Amino acid sequence: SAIDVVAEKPSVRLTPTMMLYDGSHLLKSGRYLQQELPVRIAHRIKGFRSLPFIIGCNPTILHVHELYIRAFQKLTDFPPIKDQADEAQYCQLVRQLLDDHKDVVTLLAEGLRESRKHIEDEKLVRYFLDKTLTSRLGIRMLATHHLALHEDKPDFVGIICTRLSPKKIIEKWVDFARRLCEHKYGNAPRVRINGHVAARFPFIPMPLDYILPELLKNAMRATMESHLDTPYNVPDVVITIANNDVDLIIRISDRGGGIAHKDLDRVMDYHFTTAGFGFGLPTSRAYAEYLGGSLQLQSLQGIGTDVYLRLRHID
Amino acid sequence: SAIDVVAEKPSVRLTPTMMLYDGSHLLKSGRYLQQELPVRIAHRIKGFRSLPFIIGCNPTILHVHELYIRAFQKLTDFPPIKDQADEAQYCQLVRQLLDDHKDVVTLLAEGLRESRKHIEDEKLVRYFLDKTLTSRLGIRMLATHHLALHEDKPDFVGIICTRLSPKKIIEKWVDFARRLCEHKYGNAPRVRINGHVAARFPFIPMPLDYILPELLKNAMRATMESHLDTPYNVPDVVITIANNDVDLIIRISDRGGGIAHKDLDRVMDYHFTTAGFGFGLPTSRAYAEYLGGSLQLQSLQGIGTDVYLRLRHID
Ligand SMILES: Nc1ncnc2c1ncn2[C@@H]1O[C@H](COP(=O)(O)OP(=O)(O)O)[C@@H](O)[C@H]1O
Ligand SMILES: Nc1ncnc2c1ncn2[C@@H]1O[C@H](COP(=O)(O)OP(=O)(O)O)[C@@H](O)[C@H]1O
Ligand SMILES: COc1c(F)c(F)cc(-c2c(C(=O)O)sc3cc(F)ccc23)c1F
Ligand SMILES: COc1c(F)c(F)cc(-c2c(C(=O)O)sc3cc(F)ccc23)c1F
Ligand SMILES: [K+]
Ligand SMILES: [K+]
Ligand SMILES: [Mg+2]
Ligand SMILES: [Mg+2]
Repeated sequence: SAIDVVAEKPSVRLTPTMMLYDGSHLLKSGRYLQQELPVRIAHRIKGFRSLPFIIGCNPTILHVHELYIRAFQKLTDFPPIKDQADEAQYCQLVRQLLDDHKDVVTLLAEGLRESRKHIEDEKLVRYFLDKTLTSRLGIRMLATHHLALHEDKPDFVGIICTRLSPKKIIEKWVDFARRLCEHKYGNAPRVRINGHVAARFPFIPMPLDYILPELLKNAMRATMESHLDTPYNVPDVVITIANNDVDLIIRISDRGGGIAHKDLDRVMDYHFTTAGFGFGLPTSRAYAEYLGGSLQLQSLQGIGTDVYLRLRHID
Repeated sequence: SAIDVVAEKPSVRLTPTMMLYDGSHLLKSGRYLQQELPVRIAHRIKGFRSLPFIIGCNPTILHVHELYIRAFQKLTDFPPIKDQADEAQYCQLVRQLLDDHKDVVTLLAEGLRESRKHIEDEKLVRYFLDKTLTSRLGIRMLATHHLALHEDKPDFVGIICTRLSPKKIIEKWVDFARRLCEHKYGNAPRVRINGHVAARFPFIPMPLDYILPELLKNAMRATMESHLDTPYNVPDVVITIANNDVDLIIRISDRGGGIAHKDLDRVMDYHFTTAGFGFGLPTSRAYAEYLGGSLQLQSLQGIGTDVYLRLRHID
């Protein structure tokens, strides 16, 4: 019954600009998390109680539901943070929860894959995954930021990098994606980065750390699958960075044949794949829209695809 | 898995005009029911599988869900009707199902009453009850009509009365409602019937048999509750019948104080009551709209309420 009571509370949202602005600040941050996390968690548990019956009964969905109830119990059992010793122990609980739930997206994807087909309105699944995954991103950002306030890392204020270079973060994920792709196909497309390659601004890397490898793996696979006769010489994937006062734009352009007309209306659905998870595109778009940006696709059937990632700047 | 297969089939709808138009017709009717009933039932079972998890888990909701699966099993186990002896036994199954499920509305109302409060979007409950109760009405009409084709009742073709008198059916339910009301309050309002009191036309009485006592019990209770100082002399409930080529209109006008402005936006919700079931108004409106008509309310706060029941004629 505690879930219904806590879910009726508002929810004080923290904007990345508020996050940017002795150890007294650690106690105020700890107390904010103590009051905020159970409220966000209770809304998500209410979302699990509302899922279509045949889906809620799935053993994997039930397991994630139990994990989330257990997380609510541990957080609500923690006594109010009064001093530094209390805040240090609360950090341990936050680390444990971050670790215990690192594979939640995989569990949700597999628990929903077959059960999803036995319901009358599949759009409930899109709403549920969008709400759950974006709240999970927001929760993981608040939790990781609080922990990182205990570090003395240059160019960082918690998880906010004060001098983020989009070129360097893109390069980090290009090297990761090229290695996965070379392991499966024997080669990977070269990536050229152009535009505002020297841009540097305050930014939270965490959402880029999910979106970028997802969009890079897609562009590289499409390129390899459409050039099977010449895997040793495939067209480059071209990334353009456009930086302005309102937003950061990253366009990832490939020559991997495009997204077919018959598939275009389904690529943004969870579980849809032409391979195998089918989560990269709908999750990337939900994450981007949650942070005030967008993910837009331009398909040139027979040639390739342009993917546009737009993320807002920190005021 | 048989439910998902049968739910993908279309559904041949029977219009009351088709119903109006040796015993060969009994075998054709039996075979129609044999193919039609499991299709309608499979869609309703899919609706139960899609209900919010906390509702689907309710013991009473689970019981109705089990009853409906068992009904699907018995109907799908029945071998194809080839002769008169097969059709006679199928009639026994239809009587048993009509009897086993006579209290379904009560079970659904009580299984949904508390569980309803623990979900994020209560409008799913309105859609579910509207879809389930109207399909149940349609199924009970098809089943009762087939059985009544075995009777030789004057002025009837199955459940279709060829010379239905709205005044006589209104009077039948006025006597029933006045008795319930006199038992609780010591008196009941007199009912005057005016308008097309001599009208006679082909019509199916069954939906009037649900709607009329529901609207009569409401008008009588409102009248008694707003005249507690003079229960021996309360204003009459006035019913007007308007018959034309397109529809039959029955207006039930009372002087029971009206429906308050603060309640008006909730009276059409299932479970809403100022007493105690809270199903009479939303069920009556779902039934009327299902048959091509409507139920409209006009409230005169401080004076009384006019309820307008409109039902289409049989072409
Ligand atoms: N750059 C791209 N070029 C061509 N097709 C693409 C591209 N990105 C995505 N797609 C198509 O969209 C589908 C869904 O992508 P995604 O959600 O990442 O799932 P997955 O990668 O598991 O298939 C892919 O299977 C593929 O058919
Ligand atoms: N004729 C009427 N006059 C005044 N109030 C009415 C009338 N009919 C219905 N109501 C109001 O609408 C509510 C809902 O009616 P209904 O769905 O029949 O449920 P119940 O009869 O169980 O209360 C009633 O409790 C009452 O407040
Ligand atoms: C989708 O919303 C929920 C939720 F309902 C929940 F019960 C737990 C978590 C959650 C983590 C995660 O699912 O990955 S990590 C983490 C770190 C914390 F300190 C507190 C909570 C969490 C969450 F996101
Ligand atoms: C809401 O739709 C359903 C349903 F899913 C179901 F399983 C059974 C019935 C049902 C009756 C009832 O619920 O009252 S009576 C009856 C007589 C029959 F011959 C065949 C079926 C029924 C029904 F309506
Ligand atoms: K997809
Ligand atoms: K009501
Ligand atoms: Mg992908
Ligand atoms: Mg009533």
